[PDB]
Amino acid sequence: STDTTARFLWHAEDGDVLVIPDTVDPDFPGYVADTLGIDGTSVHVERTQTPLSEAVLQDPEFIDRLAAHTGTGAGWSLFPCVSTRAAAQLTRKLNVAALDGYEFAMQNGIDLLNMKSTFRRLAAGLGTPLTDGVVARGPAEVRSAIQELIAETGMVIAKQDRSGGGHGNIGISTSPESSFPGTREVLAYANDQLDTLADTLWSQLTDTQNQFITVETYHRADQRFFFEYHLDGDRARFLHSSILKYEQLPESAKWIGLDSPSRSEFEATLKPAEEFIEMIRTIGYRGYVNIDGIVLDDGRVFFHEINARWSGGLIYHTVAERLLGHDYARNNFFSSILNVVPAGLADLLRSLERAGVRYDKDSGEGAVVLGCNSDLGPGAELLVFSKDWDRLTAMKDEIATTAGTLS
Amino acid sequence: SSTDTTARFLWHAEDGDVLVIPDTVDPDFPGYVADTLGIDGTSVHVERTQTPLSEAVLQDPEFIDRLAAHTGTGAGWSLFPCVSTRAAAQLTRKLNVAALDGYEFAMQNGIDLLNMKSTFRRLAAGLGTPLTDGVVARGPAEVRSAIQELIAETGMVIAKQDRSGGGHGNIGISTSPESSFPGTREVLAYANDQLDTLADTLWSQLTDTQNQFITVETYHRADQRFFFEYHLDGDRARFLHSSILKYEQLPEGSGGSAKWIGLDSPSRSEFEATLKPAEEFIEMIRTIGYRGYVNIDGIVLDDGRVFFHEINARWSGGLIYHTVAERLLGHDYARNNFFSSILNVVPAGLADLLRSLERAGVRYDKDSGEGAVVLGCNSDLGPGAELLVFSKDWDRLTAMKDEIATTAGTLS
Ligand SMILES: Nc1ncnc2c1ncn2[C@@H]1O[C@H](COP(=O)(O)OP(=O)(O)NP(=O)(O)O)[C@@H](O)[C@H]1O
Ligand SMILES: Nc1ncnc2c1ncn2[C@@H]1O[C@H](COP(=O)(O)OP(=O)(O)NP(=O)(O)O)[C@@H](O)[C@H]1O
Ligand SMILES: Nc1ncnc2c1ncn2[C@@H]1O[C@H](COP(=O)(O)O)[C@@H](O)[C@H]1O
Repeated sequence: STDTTARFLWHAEDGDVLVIPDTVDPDFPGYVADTLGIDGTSVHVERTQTPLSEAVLQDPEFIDRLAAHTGTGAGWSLFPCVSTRAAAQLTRKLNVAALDGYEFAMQNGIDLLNMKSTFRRLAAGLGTPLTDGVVARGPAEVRSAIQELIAETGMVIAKQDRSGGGHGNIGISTSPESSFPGTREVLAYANDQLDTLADTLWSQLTDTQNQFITVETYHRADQRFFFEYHLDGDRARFLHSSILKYEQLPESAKWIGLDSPSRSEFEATLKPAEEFIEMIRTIGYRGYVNIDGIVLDDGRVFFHEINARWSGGLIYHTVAERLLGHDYARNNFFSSILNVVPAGLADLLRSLERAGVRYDKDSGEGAVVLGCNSDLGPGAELLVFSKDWDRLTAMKDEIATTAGTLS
Repeated sequence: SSTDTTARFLWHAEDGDVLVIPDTVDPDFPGYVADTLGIDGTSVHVERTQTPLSEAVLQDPEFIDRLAAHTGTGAGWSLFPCVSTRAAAQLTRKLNVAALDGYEFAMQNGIDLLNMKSTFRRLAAGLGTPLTDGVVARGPAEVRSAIQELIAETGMVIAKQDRSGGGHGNIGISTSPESSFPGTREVLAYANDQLDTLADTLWSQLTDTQNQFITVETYHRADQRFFFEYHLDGDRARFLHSSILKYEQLPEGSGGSAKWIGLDSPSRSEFEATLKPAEEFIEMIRTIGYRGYVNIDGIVLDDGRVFFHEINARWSGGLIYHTVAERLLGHDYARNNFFSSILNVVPAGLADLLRSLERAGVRYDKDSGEGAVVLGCNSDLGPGAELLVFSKDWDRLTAMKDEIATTAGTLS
């Protein structure tokens, strides 16, 4: 059915392999490879019918599947989303390019990072800015932390320690007309019931491996942004910045898309995030990492986490650079729609044509398909380009009109 | 009415200080220390708590008030905590005492993220710090394949609790009895046909709710078992001392574990391959932001290889040794001096213990800066009473030691 993984096909060059647990719209590779201007027939897709997990990566059936392509391993490398211990061993076993930071990974190092607990710890000691927070160690400590952090704003967040996308986050409100981007539920504050309120907070966001909870002052932000980086033994190249776009608030806020150069890239954001990033470079992580953060109306800057993995808009950025150019951000803007009424790639391309906004190499304007049927923003996932923000906004509203969204 | 293991830290005391102990001090022991030290004894007080120094007590309103009574308005005062927990940092605030350096780091129990064995394997492996082959084991099957792969090189694997200390969480695995395992509690023979339950025996006993990691490593025989202690501030990571870790000598018996019995300081393990890597590792943890005392353990191989085992963001053991050394012989004491502790003297009343040294001819002579001093009269630090011996000469100091063992007996 779904093709939420097909999107990573845009990372592809001649000779490459993609691995998906999903399906591909039969047309989606040729289309992607025609757009990317590469030899479709020189590009492979190896499907599993079960999720892409550690067990798979260790599984030699799985392993020899890849060894068919890599054969000797010479001139082959692995391009993992999460530089896991199995992923390193997979480079070991295939005789493939050694993973960078191999040893950090072999000690499951990339899993200390990708904890919200580790983040605050690291950012307190370093001085990187943080909302007032507590790394909760149990329901008792969860109860106190809300009794204090509720007061500045009337708003508080509770994050499961290992999690992504805003999925392990519950908010705490003193006002039903407060909206919480990056939460799942939102529960109302209640002085007379907080022992019970931290209970439901404990049981829902802790398990056997995760016994730390974070609880922060939630702040209403004027800019919800993040920065994605690439790391090696020499440097951390700043890759890009984007905007976490939310909605579901009419008078809780679900994620809906990403937007191109963030309107948030000054020193007070770049410099503290860059310093933190390098310290992580120092402790060993080799690869892509991104740092979430906000900017407030008054001006205070805050950071939430690093995820040592593909930001999830890395694909957006790759696409832009492969279509528009290394420096694309200077004169271009991209933006992403989800919940587009899904359909065949053919039926998708026609509405984009019927709307007048299909990607068009001449202008550098228009939209491309990253999935006809995905779960991430359940719908078809599009990416749209424009030298002009206002044009981009019209083009999207057309794709609404012509192709159809779901509410 | 029991152990005085806490009483050793009276030797940090200066004028007007307060030491907090859950313990029992020989009622003569304070005055002996201040005396030997030269402090105004009636200035230093000792506040006995009837419970361990738990986070709840640091937060106990009566405990803090009883601390306020001495701290006054905080002005002049600082906290001198072994472990900069969160409750520690919060104490300095409600007593108006000077802020704990690294406050925010502490406020996030950073200290606790450090101090995990798994953490150390991770950071060092990322940094480059020499490690022994090993694995952060997420479960018992992992433990199985680790013991299976890691047993060969030396025939000895070690297995440790993620958050523990004093060699209490380390379980040895041996393919031969006649294995000496410094830094472990028990040693188990590795059979092939019982590597199954081996692995789940270790898993079940070295984990709990809050710990789902077990460290598994190649255990090496070693020319020297050392560590280096540092002090940390915003400006500099500060080298304090190096020290030799002394473990029990087993009569080549089918027992494996060698208990820890003492500490020799001006160590013979300070060169390029131990210092500089350790240096690099310690600076980064200053980058991440720990503030205070920390130490890094390590071994040097018969063939000259080096490996580091862990850091502890807290007082090492030998910090009181080093301290007292500084206070009695001076800052740059390691140039011309040596010291060595003892853990297993027959415990005794202070007067008697002081008789023995005199009888042995080695009670610390202020005039010559030579001889021994009591650190506790009945401590459970390993064995029993703890003493610390000084000399400008290595052989003389040893000769003083067995004099003491002859004179005051030992619990071996
Ligand atoms: N776990 C511990 N065991 C024993 N003593 C401890 C422990 N943790 C802290 N202490 C003692 O607690 C005291 C902390 O010092 P504190 O109570 O703040 O006043 P002070 O520093 O001694 N006096 P001053 O700094 O000169 O004004 C020191 O005596 C430490 O030795
Ligand atoms: N893999 C190993 N190979 C060889 N010797 C080891 C190994 N691991 C530990 N040791 C030795 O055993 C001791 C055990 O201490 P360690 O492994 O650092 O944990 P620990 O008990 O927490 N140390 P500490 O808290 O300072 O008492 C070390 O000081 C070394 O002497
Ligand atoms: N833990 C994971 N989370 C998300 N995607 C994953 C994960 N593991 C594997 N994948 C998929 O497998 C590829 C990268 O593998 P990995 O490095 O294990 O994330 C991408 O196609 C991902 O969609």
